[PDB]
Amino acid sequence: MKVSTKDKIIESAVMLFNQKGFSGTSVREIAKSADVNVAHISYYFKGKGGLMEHLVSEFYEGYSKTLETAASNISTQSTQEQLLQLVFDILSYQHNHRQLTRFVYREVTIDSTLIREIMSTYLMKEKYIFQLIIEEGEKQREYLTLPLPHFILQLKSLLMMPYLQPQYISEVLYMQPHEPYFYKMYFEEIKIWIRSVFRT
Amino acid sequence: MKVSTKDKIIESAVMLFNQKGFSGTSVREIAKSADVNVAHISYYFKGKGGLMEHLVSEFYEGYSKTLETAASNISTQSTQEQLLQLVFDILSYQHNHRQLTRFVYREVTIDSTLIREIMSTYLMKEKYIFQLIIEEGEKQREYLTLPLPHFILQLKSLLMMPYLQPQYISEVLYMQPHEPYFYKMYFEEIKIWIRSVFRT
Repeated sequence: MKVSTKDKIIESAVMLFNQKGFSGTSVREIAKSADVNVAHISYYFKGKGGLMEHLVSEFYEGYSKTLETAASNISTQSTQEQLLQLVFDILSYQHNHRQLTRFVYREVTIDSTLIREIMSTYLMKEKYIFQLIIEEGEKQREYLTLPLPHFILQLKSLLMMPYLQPQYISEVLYMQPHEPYFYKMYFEEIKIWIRSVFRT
Repeated sequence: MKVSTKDKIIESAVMLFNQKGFSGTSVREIAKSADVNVAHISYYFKGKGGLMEHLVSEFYEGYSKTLETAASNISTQSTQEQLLQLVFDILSYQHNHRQLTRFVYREVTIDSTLIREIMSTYLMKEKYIFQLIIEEGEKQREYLTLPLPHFILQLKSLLMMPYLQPQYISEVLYMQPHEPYFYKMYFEEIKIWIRSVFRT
């Protein structure tokens, strides 16, 4: 029904952290845009850094939920249709949090013990799930034509492009540079790519 | 010999725009770090936005110089060793301006008529040079196994990774996440990639 004061603060911090930078916005502007007293921010978050760490911690835990539920489907089906489901889920998760996603990938500062540690956690988990998926892929004659870290780097870099230089994506779907990003359309393009690096 | 006052200002703006954001730093902090009066900044650059546009205009014109001198070698040799030279030049240019490069690719704001127009220029030039290189590539039985916008998107996204999530690059060279970025090492990895999307 009604949005909690803590949620109002978060919603507002995402929107301004994404517009100006982290160092660009202040607790005061965040409060005024959330129509709450400044005291609420310090009470729930300690301050700007702590508000950032909450936003970054939230993003990566939502991201690794998609990873974990791909681990919980290693049975269901073939490992390439497995992988396509996980790519689809990330493209969708990225878009559903697009303001948060853009900020997390671009924010110029970041680095903050806690954040260096949130990131390390997600990367070890991401690495591990992709071996599992690729391992049971070899309990069937579906094999990567790439080492695993090579595959992950090209995947991760393609997944980030919508939030950095989307125009190149517009160009491959339209030979035009300024069409809006539709992630379901992009998925088709990544799928073709994924298919081209499996051999039977 | 001695660094010009205008250069002192630029050097300082690059270093702080890269540390905090654009909206994070002020003309006052830029002046103090350059040991020049604030008046010099307004005189040469109008202000923070105008200083940014100078830094972004400089980055892309240095980038398209590497593109233009690859156009001026369509004669010299084979189009894949052509392409490898251009990739090498960009990796090197990116690193030689690494503080500038990181800021240009990550800065959360940007967009400013002028900048929307600097970007459009470079992208049309980049697109055009890559057709030339790939066209004379077909006056010899060296062909892309990818459409041209697909090739450019994957190349451009691999070229940007050192300034966004370098750890994935460390992992492919070392199976370790925190080694320093050596662009000459990365070039070898992109070269293998480039080779895998040409057919004879």
